[PDB]
Amino acid sequence: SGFRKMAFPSGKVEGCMVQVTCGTTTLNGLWLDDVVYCPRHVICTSEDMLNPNYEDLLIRKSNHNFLVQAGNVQLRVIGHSMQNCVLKLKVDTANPKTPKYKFVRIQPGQTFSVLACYNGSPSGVYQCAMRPNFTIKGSFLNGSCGSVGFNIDYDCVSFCYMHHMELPTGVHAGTDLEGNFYGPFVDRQTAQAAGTDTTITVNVLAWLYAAVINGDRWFLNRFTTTLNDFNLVAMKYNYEPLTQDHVDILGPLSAQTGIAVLDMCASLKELLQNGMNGRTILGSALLEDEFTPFDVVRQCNVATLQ
Amino acid sequence: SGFRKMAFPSGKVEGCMVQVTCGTTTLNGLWLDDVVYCPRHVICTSEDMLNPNYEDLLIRKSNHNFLVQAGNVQLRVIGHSMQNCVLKLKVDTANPKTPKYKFVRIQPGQTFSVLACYNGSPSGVYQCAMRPNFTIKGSFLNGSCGSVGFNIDYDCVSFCYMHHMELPTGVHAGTDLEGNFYGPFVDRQTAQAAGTDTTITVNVLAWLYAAVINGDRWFLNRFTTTLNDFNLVAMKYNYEPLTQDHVDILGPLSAQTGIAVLDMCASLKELLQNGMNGRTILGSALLEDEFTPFDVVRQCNVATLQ
Ligand code: NA
Repeated sequence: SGFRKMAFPSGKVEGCMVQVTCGTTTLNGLWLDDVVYCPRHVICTSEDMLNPNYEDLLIRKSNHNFLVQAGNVQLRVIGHSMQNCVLKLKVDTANPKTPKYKFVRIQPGQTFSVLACYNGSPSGVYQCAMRPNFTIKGSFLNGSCGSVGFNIDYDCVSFCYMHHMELPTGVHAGTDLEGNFYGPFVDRQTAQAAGTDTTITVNVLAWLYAAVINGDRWFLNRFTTTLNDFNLVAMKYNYEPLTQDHVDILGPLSAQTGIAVLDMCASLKELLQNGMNGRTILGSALLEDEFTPFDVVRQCNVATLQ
Repeated sequence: SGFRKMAFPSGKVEGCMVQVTCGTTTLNGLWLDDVVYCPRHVICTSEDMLNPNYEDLLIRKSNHNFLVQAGNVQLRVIGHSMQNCVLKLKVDTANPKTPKYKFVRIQPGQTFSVLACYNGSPSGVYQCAMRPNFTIKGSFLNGSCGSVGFNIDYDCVSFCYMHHMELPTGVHAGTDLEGNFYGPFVDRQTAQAAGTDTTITVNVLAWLYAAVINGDRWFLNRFTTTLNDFNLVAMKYNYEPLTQDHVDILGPLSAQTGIAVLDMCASLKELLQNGMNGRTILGSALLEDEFTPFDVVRQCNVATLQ
């Protein structure tokens, strides 16, 4: 029993974290086989960051300008190139601790584990969801750039996020490992215009099912609604529309509890309209939206048949 | 910026987790040097669990009754002994991945990372706090026994918790790595109600300081309180007493913000008497008590002088 925000065990990723220094800037990089991946703004001076000509800045650099440290050992850089906002440093040594891995681009609403690093050294691990406005609500200090987000899918590490920036509102922005930003953001010091954030409805419903599986049932009502009526109410509360695909992926949880998805929607509608009665659900006084249906299935052992 | 429940990176502990099987019971063990530590109730049948005499149960066991698997590799058991509620299995091979480590017994209010494991395989990682009633509000399923809690001090893993049991209320209980339970609990199927859980006041104050450092200030007021008048209020709401030692450990945060501890206590007194009136603090609608003063110092970069 119990329900907690849980991250993947981070060991396979820890063995890939290195420190990258260029000039006086130090941040983290990801060493997979004979390539280190890191944010390209490691090459910028303060002046460059106001209006960076990255293509010209990278040409001006030489391999000897990149200091790559893997624990106590310096790795020799023997080539460099750029893919969108990620710098790729070729090193003369392949990482023997490279895990089976893939680079994936996640969708809003999806969750992943963040390995926060400083000075090439892993510091903490926490679960995050990609917000509908493509930001993440993380905890990061200076030196965290290059920290990565990932999921473990069977025997493979699926890297989905590289940290690049904190917006002035205190939320975070980054790229996939092909160097493309999530959201309309750029790696420079300039106005960055995040969309209004919204609540991830399918995840809230998943978490209400987790509550029921754990015996927290007070908020259930016997009513059921239509998908269209639910969406009319929920969008007044800045919730994302619920789609038939969302209904379908909640199916394992509706099966386990015997509570139809549109019956749970009517329970959520009443919570939004009338509030949480001064009560908690799974230890929270607010509706939680950073747990996906699969996060709930895995933590509650829902997928067994007996 | 940001404030998140964060666990330590788990890799140093992942390298120590093994599977231990006795009869048809399988659970997890912790392999350090040439010893594997696990809950002693791995030797019990269903009948035994109702009323075990562990010394007598262990006399009839031989080294060959213990199957220890590290990956797809069996470890030869060459001795077995019991220390309080932990079984120690001597194996013929020292774990080459043993980190620097120590065994510590933590206090209520203290936080630690849990590496939840199944079949000797790490599954997820999360932060939790020891409750004043010596229970932990964890997330554990059948097969999690043997999972461990820990803190890291740069290079040293301080092991503080081994998981043994879920009470019928859904909370968890376990031992330190010397086998002594936290709290009045026993490794037997028998009634064992936990004491009343109370709120960890010093941690709530630390979290209010985290909020101020992150820009949430709406709850600060011009009221003042003595320590005793604060405790007279807090105890009415099942908060632990705040002592002068707690006031001192909040020193770094009262220094960073310029807000005296007793002035923050006056803010807490008003929140307790009146609620938050439709507001949130650091994204929560309740007063959070599972972050220690040092958790706040570390995420909020408080321990620098410039
Ligand atoms: Na309903």
